[PDB]
Amino acid sequence: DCEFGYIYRLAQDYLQCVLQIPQPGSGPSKTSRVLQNVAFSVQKEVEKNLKSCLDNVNVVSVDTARTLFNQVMEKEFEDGIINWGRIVTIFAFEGILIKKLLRQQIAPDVDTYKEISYFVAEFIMNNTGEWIRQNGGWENGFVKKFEPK
Ligand SMILES: *CCC(=O)N1CCC[C@@H]1c1ccccc1
Repeated sequence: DCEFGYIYRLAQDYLQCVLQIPQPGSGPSKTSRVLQNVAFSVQKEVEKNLKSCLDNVNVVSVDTARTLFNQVMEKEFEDGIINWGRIVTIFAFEGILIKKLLRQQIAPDVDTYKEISYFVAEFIMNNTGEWIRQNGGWENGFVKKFEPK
């Protein structure tokens, strides 16, 4: 579950949750279901904490969203420590980017969420995939930590 396909589906499911368009095909997994609740809570918190910065920028295109994602993500992981709360922050931030793009993207495209999901899955896989596998993946690591007791 640390491979690209699995993480891309998590990132895509989260953007569909934010855009209020869940896919009517099979329905999100147990992992996705737990992640959507935790990531949405962090997203509301980050939206409040980053309000002065977010107002300062207009997310006019996917390249702008990528630049903002890299600047937040580069500082979130610079001390080299990886933990599940930091990984939830990646999804929370992609949710903020898709909201900002929906309102501010100059040339709207219905596939924009798939492009943001791809670069989010690339970041998670390249920067944290090794750590995720060693810590039980999504099913024996993440879900065990964040599912209800
Ligand atoms: C929070 C720092 C800030 O004001 N800005 C504006 C330009 C880039 C940066 C930013 C980073 C993350 C979210 C929003 C803005």
